[PDB]
Amino acid sequence: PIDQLATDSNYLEVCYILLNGEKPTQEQYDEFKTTVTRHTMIHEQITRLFHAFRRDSHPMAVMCGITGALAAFYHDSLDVNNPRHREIAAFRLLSKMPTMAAMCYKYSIGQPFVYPRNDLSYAGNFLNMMFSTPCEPYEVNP
Amino acid sequence: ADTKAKLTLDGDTAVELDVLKGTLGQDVIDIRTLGSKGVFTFDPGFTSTTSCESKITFIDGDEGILLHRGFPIDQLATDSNYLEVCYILLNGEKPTQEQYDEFKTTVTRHTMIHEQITRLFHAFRRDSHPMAVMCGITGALAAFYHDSLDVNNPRHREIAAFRLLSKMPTMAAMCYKYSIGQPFVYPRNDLSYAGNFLNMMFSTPCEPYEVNPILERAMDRILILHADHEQNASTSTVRTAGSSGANPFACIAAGIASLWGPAHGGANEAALKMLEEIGKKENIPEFVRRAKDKNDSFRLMGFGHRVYKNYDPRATVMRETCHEVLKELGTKDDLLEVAMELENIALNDPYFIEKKLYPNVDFYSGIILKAMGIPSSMFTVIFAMARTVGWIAHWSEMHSDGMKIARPRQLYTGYEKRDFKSDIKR
Amino acid sequence: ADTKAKLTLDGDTAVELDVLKGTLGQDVIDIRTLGSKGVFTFDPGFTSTTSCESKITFIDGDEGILLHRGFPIDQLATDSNYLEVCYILLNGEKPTQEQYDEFKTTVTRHTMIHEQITRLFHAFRRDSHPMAVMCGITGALAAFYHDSLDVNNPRHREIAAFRLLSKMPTMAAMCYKYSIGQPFVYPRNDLSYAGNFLNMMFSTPCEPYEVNPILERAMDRILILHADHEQNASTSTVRTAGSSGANPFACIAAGIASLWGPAHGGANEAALKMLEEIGKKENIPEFVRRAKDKNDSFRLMGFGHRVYKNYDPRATVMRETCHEVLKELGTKDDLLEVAMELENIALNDPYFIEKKLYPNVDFYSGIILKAMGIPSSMFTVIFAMARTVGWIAHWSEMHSDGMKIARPRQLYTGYEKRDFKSDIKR
Ligand SMILES: CC(C)(COP(=O)(O)OP(=O)(O)OC[C@H]1O[C@@H](n2cnc3c(N)ncnc32)[C@H](O)[C@@H]1OP(=O)(O)O)[C@@H](O)C(=O)NCCC(=O)NCCSCC(=O)O
Ligand SMILES: CC(C)(COP(=O)(O)OP(=O)(O)OC[C@H]1O[C@@H](n2cnc3c(N)ncnc32)[C@H](O)[C@@H]1OP(=O)(O)O)[C@@H](O)C(=O)NCCC(=O)NCCSCC(=O)O
Ligand SMILES: CC(C)(COP(=O)(O)OP(=O)(O)OC[C@H]1O[C@@H](n2cnc3c(N)ncnc32)[C@H](O)[C@@H]1OP(=O)(O)O)[C@@H](O)C(=O)NCCC(=O)NCCSCC(=O)O
Repeated sequence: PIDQLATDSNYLEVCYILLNGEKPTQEQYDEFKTTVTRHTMIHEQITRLFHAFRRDSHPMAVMCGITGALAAFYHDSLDVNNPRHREIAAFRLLSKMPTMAAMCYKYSIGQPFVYPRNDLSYAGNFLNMMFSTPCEPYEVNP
Repeated sequence: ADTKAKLTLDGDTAVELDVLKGTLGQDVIDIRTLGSKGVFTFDPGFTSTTSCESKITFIDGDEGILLHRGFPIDQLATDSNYLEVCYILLNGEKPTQEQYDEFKTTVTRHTMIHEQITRLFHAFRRDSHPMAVMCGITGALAAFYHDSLDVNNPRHREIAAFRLLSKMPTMAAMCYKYSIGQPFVYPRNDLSYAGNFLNMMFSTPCEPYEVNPILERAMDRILILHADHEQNASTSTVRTAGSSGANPFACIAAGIASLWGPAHGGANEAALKMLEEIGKKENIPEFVRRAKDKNDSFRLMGFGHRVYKNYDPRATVMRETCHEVLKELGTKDDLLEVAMELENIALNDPYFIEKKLYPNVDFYSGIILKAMGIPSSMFTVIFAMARTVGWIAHWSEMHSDGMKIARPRQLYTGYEKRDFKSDIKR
Repeated sequence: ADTKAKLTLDGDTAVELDVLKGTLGQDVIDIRTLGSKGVFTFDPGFTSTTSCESKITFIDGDEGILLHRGFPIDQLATDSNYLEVCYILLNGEKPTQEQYDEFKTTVTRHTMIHEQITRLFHAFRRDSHPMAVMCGITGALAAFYHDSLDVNNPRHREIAAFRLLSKMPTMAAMCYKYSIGQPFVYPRNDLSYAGNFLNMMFSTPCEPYEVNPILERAMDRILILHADHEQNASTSTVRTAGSSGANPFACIAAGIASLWGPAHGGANEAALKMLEEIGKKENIPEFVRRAKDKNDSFRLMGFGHRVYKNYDPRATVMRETCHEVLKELGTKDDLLEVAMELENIALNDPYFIEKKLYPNVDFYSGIILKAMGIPSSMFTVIFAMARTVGWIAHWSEMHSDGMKIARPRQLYTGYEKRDFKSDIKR
């Protein structure tokens, strides 16, 4: 049920369940999580893209724009057939979507971009990339 | 407070005029009524005209008095920090503790400049004077802060100011980092206002820069002694413009260029480097380079001052600070021997002694900044930076007045209505 | 010399002040040295103080008279052209085909803007207001064209003067293009000042642009009609900014920001909204803004003026052109005939007759412009672009008078000296 999942789980655990079909063990979860964390940063070139939109555009149109443009930066794995292609491709989305999501807000309000932090949690890592500045140590409220 | 009763004027008819008085200063004659009576005074330069009423800063040029809201500068410099002075200068009274926190915490809250604005610096050439970049970035903030450009609204002023007050140093640092080719440095919410500057001025992403409290207090003071200076060219420009509708950012960008005009003049130019060029402990000592003095541009080099007669009050704390920091920056000073020299040549020479080219507050400020490895190009910027709190004030106080705006009259002496008939056909 | 022989400032000893006389208009009382005799006037408003002596433009309010270098604005705006006019204001006389042809040469051969400044345009946001961007740019001019900034070398002054004259059109049309996402257009020597500016505003690489004969003339006329308006607030900013030494461009930027000035509030353009936002006889007026206008909501659309008493000597011809213009375009006007109805209102609506809200040139210019396919956020920009030669001529004047340094006095009504004691921290 969703209710249980919401109160008794964290987002990633749910991605796994939603993606794999069963509750993750411990060693299996680490594999899943550690990976997601491994590829959160988006290519510098991609970043130059945000910068080609006007700050005054709806951060939602920038989202459909940056995402509908990743193909041109990940030429290789665009072949739906290959089983590992899906394998990787997904993780890329799953991993980088929040990074991209945060960035749109930082572009919209005029603040600098914030790189993912490997220590924070998935969710904490978001609020981090959403609100921190290079001016004061942002602390996430659990 | 005697003949302040009233007066009268008359070439063909008499008009009863009053004689106003200040809490300090001379006696003025309210001619505010003669405009109607069809009477107009002629006074280029506002040479015998009082343009306004101010409760901000008092100067007694002939007796070396400088009060900011009544508080002498000297005390303020030694007994206060820059921000506390901005508040006093902006609010009218010493800040309590809880009130100061409010003021400070805010200033700290909005120090970062919009990323888009940043892309601007990058459109200038690195080789341009960091002072032209300052008048350029500032005269361009309007396009990034469209909303609050309406001088009327009381909160508009409210915010607008804080933006300037907060971001000017950030912008100031950046210009130096752009000029020398180093990366930009974001403000740090822990450091002090002054420390935060030296931080954004010199740190790199390669080594943890530590601020020397000594060097900081000096900047702190360099700053305070520059917060504001009563009515003058740059301040008058600011007030005028503001009165002419124009937005605060433009007003500040106009003031900033007014505080750069003397620097670039030619006779001054050939004399600015003149000093900052030849100093080989053979020249200055036997008044060699000082043997040349046609194009003076002295105050531009920290000599004398239009207002003050014998000495610039703001020059004491700085002369002492100047010494201290030199003692602090230890023995690395050699060229700055001519420093020890120039003062000696300014106090012991007739000419100077007679034309009163007395080291003003900038003579020593320059020595400090130099002692700090800061290039000359950055001098007028830091001054303009510190001076902005003053410009807001006057600007603000000019609004809160009533500002029946101002359309100065001209005494036309050109041609007399004549017919036109183009002698051309192109 | 009518009802004024020799006036007497009466303190306790009779002070006779010599009355000076202008060639046109009111003569004045002298008061320059008063200060040198501890006697200062008080006039926060400069409505009775004659800032300066001039010879460029003459305006007789009541009479609705405006002359440029002696010539009636009417004749100029009909038989001359912006360039000849430009030449005139700047040189005091009408050119000879040779003076005019040489002038026209020097001008067109500098209408190109440094490409680095184009890079500067892209740094600015796409949603920025033309006027705003316009300032952002002008102000940044002193950072590139750094040789024509020697404000006191007549060799460097005419340089900038010409530069500002050649480039303003180029810049303004780049403010437009930029705001609408079309590529910037290059000057065209083989074009008249107005025809080229029309071209640069509207031409597209997709095909050659055809400059309509009537539109070309109608524009020039707008240019001519805004070239100068005597000592207003903007020229007072350009005059006051320049007195402190500020480089040419710095002042012009000020005159641009200031010009924009009285227009930035929630109901400054919010009024200038249902002017173009709505185009229909019975909607905008029809029992609408009979009370829908709130703060200024008058003096912004082109109704009334603080200089002229009954009418605008410039509106006279501007109107004559709307006719020629609306007529011409045809399929670009008849809908825009909610003017006669607006115009009409002003003429007979009591609220207007009582407020002297008569239609002015900016109204007829607004119409013509709102007709050429020019947006309202580009009206002032075009009005500033033109007022530039006016600003330029004034600044070059004040610098001939010996750079009249505007350093007024103040009336101090703040605290007398009081010791400073601070118990806080931070
Ligand atoms: C296929 C991938 C491993 C690499 O694809 P990618 O799109 O180039 O990832 P990316 O562009 O974000 O990362 C490129 C580089 O940046 C590194 N990187 C990116 N973000 C981070 C980060 N937040 N912290 C540290 N390193 C990072 C990433 O580790 C790689 O460095 P290296 O090759 O030295 O390990 C990844 O997309 C993925 O999720 N793979 C899982 C699916 C799969 O079958 N992978 C095969 C190897 S098993 C992967 C694993 O267990 O980590
Ligand atoms: C009106 C303002 C609050 C905001 O205007 P602004 O020009 O957008 O400031 P800004 O662009 O530098 O800041 C935009 C964002 O960056 C943040 N920011 C900027 N610099 C820093 C910094 N050094 N450290 C942390 N955050 C920063 C700023 O806090 C804001 O984030 P958020 O909305 O989440 O709090 C400010 O200009 C100001 O000084 N206001 C005081 C005047 C006033 O009447 N303010 C009304 C609210 S009371 C303000 C207060 O007490 O802080
Ligand atoms: C110091 C100056 C010489 C240069 O200042 P600048 O701002 O760096 O140059 P600029 O931005 O005006 O660009 C003008 C240059 O591009 C050329 N140029 C600009 N627009 C055009 C155009 N539409 N078609 C052809 N050439 C053009 C122009 O001929 C000039 O070349 P040159 O080196 O021979 O003068 C300055 O005085 C100036 O060029 N014009 C100001 C007025 C003036 O006094 N000019 C000197 C006499 S020009 C004689 C003439 O060509 O009629």
